Amino acid sequence: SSLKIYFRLLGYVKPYIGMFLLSIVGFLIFASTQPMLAGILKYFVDGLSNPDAALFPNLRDLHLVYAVPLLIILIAAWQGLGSFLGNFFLAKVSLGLVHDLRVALFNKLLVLPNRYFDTHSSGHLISRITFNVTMVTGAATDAIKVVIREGLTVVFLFLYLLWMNWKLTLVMLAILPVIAVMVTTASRKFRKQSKKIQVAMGDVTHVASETIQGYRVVRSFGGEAYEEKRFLDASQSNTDKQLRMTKTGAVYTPMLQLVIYVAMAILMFLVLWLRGDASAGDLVAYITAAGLLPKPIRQLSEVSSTVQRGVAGAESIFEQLDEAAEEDQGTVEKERVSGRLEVRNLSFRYPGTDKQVLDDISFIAEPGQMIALVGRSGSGKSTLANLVPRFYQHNDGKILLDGVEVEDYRLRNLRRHIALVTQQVTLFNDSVANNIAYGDLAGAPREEIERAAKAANAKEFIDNLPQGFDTEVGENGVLLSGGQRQRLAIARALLKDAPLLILDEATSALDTESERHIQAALDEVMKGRTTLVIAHRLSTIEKADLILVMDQGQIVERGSHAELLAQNGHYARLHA
Amino acid sequence: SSLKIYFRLLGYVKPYIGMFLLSIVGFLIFASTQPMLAGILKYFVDGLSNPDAALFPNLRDLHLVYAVPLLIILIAAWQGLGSFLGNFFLAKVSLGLVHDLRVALFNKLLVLPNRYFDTHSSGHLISRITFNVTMVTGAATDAIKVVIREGLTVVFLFLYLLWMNWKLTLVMLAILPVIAVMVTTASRKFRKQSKKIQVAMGDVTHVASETIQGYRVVRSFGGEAYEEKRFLDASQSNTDKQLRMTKTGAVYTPMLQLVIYVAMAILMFLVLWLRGDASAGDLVAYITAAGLLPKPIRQLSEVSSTVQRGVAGAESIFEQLDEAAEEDQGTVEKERVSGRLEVRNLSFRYPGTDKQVLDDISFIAEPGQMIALVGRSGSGKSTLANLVPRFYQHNDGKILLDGVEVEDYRLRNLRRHIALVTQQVTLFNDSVANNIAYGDLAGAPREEIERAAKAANAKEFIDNLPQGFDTEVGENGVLLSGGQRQRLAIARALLKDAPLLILDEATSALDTESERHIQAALDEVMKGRTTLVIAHRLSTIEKADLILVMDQGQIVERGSHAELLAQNGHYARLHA
Ligand SMILES: [Zn+2]
Ligand SMILES: [Zn+2]
Ligand SMILES: [Zn+2]
Ligand SMILES: [Zn+2]
Ligand SMILES: [Zn+2]
Ligand SMILES: [Zn+2]
Repeated sequence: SSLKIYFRLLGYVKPYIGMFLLSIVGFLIFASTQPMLAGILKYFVDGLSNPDAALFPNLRDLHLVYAVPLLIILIAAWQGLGSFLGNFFLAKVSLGLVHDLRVALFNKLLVLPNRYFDTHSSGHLISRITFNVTMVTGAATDAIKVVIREGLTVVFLFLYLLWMNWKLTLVMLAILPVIAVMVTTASRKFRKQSKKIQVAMGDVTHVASETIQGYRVVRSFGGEAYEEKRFLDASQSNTDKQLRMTKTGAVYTPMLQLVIYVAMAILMFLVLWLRGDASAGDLVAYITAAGLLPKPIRQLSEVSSTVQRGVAGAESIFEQLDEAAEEDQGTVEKERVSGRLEVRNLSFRYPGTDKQVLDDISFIAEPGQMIALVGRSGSGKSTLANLVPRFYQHNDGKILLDGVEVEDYRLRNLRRHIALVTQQVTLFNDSVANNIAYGDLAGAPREEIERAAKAANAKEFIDNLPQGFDTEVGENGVLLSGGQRQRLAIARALLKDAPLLILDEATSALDTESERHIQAALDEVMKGRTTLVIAHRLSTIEKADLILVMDQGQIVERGSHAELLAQNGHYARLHA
Repeated sequence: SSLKIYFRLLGYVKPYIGMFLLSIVGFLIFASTQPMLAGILKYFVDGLSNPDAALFPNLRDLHLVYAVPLLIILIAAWQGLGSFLGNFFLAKVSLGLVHDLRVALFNKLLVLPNRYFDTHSSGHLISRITFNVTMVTGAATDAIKVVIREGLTVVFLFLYLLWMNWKLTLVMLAILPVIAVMVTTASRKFRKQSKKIQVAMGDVTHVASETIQGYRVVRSFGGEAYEEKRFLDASQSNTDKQLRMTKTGAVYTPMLQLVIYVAMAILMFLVLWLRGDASAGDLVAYITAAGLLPKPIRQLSEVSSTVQRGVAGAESIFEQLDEAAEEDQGTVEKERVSGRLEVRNLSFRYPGTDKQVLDDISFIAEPGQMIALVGRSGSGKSTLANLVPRFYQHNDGKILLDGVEVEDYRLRNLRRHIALVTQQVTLFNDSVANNIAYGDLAGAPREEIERAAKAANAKEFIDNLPQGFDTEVGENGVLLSGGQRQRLAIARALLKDAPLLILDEATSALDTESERHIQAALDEVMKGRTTLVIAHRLSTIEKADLILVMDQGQIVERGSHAELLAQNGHYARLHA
């Protein structure tokens, strides 16, 4: 939980270096006014005795009665300029870093591997690009402003005190070592407590996420009591840990102030006891300047905890940015491909496991040919179909599309040549038309969109919708039925005319007649495409050119409907 | 965007009223020290002339040389006590309100209607109970601390100035009207800009949510460019709007400080010009106290924007808490029910629509009877089955369970008597056993859990898992296959032995043989339960006692397999 993680933020402050320099200049101006405001008291005291005296004798008329009031205004304006220049330009830099960090994180998500999204929950990932960035940057920005403003102020004040009387200033200098030791001890405590508070807050988020995501299960199978108890315990821990940090700071700041004022007391005793020929105004200015030291130290003490509290978020932000991305070392970029797909001795095991999902799988697909896949509820049908789009990296075997290994193709170009209907249908919260035409096919004419819907036997329900093809499907298509959502997904794939079309159980939520209207229209456009089908209903794959039956990651049988039935094996048992 | 929303927070500060009073007492102590620190300068100046003078003549020996230094220490300790009492106890109250608000929001989610979760996205809801609460409460807490501390400090200082010389203090009093006008104008700007920044931030979250949730669609159908462009535009708007608010504050604070110092300049001119018989120390103390006014006003000016920035979140937090909950005015709470379910002239239309999903539906179910439902990809099969658990409220018709309308049953008791397998399988990120036994059936012996798994034809794959029944399924069961996940859900329902069992397409992701092993075990425990089945495979419902075919929300045919086939209607066409 070191604060060194903040050093990484500097890489994003390079383009804003010039603006940051201006902020320092403004803070310098503001800091310089603080000693000036103390010095004017010297002349004011002298003026009280003799207001007719002239402030400058070598102007050369302006008496203290008018000069001292005038200087007050000028110093105030000078301080105001520094305040605006420092606060405005520093915020420019801060907001720029927020924008850069957010954009970088979002782009990283678009390139991270599927496993990352698989392991982490959506609530985890969204919090990083909406709240963590703001909190981390805000804490750092406040710290920078205080350290620059209060550090300069202290430096200027000490320099002024040293100029007036270096001997007495030594007393104030001796407190600096004491303050440093106290700051060190407090920081050690803050970091430890910050670790604890961090883990507790994460548990709170986890209980909430598990509930806002599986509300239906909680309602139906009970568990409101179980879930409420978990959240209560989690929240209690976070509050207790957070209070523990407050108590430490509530004693930390007062102690340091006491040290300063104890030292100030000593200094005043010396001035009152061992008084020289110094004028009363000289002494008043010195004491006044010393009294302007406690304020900056208090502000620094307060930020000492804020920095230690934002480190946790920075660690997570700078972890996703360092996460490894999908391997895309290929260069080949063909405009179009014939559609021939060949797999040769392909064996895969999910990363972080020891089970061989698939082993020694070989099959050749040619344009205009239909390939069907059947299995036993987990034979690896969905795993093999997710290796062609290179969603998961394969190490053994060779997957070749149009004669070139899928690895040699640039990820974007390869995925452009393949259209896939995943088993889990997912629909954005937008119009039916916008969902049917997303990304590459975006902007397609309405006529083409409607044509694809007709093929998916979707136009009928889409037309009866309240606003036609412009109706909003709702969040994840909740406003639509399960089979209706599946048909919309089929339409999206049909619109993206690609040489290879993969469909993984695209008729699971459709009846026997609606599924027929889809297979009766897919066979008329199968001549210019290579079709891969993974289905459990042994009725839409009878006309497939080649049918592959898998059993525990191995292809046990090959052939067609007639040959497979004649063999009287796994296919014969499954068909019955 | 009024700040009046914060007034609602007061309802949660009632239990912490006592601690809040102590915080005020501490802040009073701290504020009282500020004028004291200025007054000591009067005696210090007098001491410079005559340190042998006694501070108290009526003690009665302690000279200024020792008394003045001693008082400095005592004031510092007094200030320290007030600081701890104010800062610690105020934080106690603040953290308590955070805990209360979070707990209330979580419990509200457990009672909100399904439509709410349906419309709002998970990212929206999770942000309210993790970040918005912290931000809103933190902003209010900082504001309260500053207004209490700086308001008191200003009051004490003005009282001291009035005591020393009321006539001159009038000059400082005249600036108060000017400051008030400036604060009013600035707040009007802040609120308007805060509205704009709020909407922009929401758009940023929305683009992120649509991406962290549909990453697979973005990868497969392109759209990385489309999505990145959207996020960039959204982030640009937020940054620009946020900067607009910074510039206003960067001019707001310096102007107010200039007003104060201009007034201070006038006061000093008067003292220097029209000097009476007042001692130099008296005048020095007065000027010193006046110079302690600019600091508090600056801090108040800074918080003037922070409050206006947290209002947006408070509006959302206090909106969910006001959202209407599910109607649960029933009182009946039976321990067990026979399982007879009767629907009489039930007609439903989803709230906010004009389409009649279902109309004039009547059917009677008895214990030990099997009821099957068939339809045409959206006839309303899933809508009718979600009215028995009272997920959606019905207005026309009567749904009676065991002779009592489902409305008269307490929601918890009614849902305890019904076991449902939804079409969308959802699994928590925990062990297989913990998912199979969740909520009411939690703590069941391992033997019972395994028995249920055997019935769902799940033990076979569960045993072959790395850690057996203790393996973690992963987030939403990603580590498990689709059919495997469905079988786990079936097991959960089987464990929760209930009089009524509803299954909506529980074999969509299963093959013809695995589905047979489930129907061969479900028929042996169907005598003591009432089963409702909504399936598209016309092979597991042939043995159903009554089969109901729906067509656009109306039951068109009734009977059994033989009678329905003889009729040669919708069932005959669908079966083929
Ligand atoms: Zn995560
Ligand atoms: Zn989690
Ligand atoms: Zn699958
Ligand atoms: Zn929402
Ligand atoms: Zn949204
Ligand atoms: Zn349905």
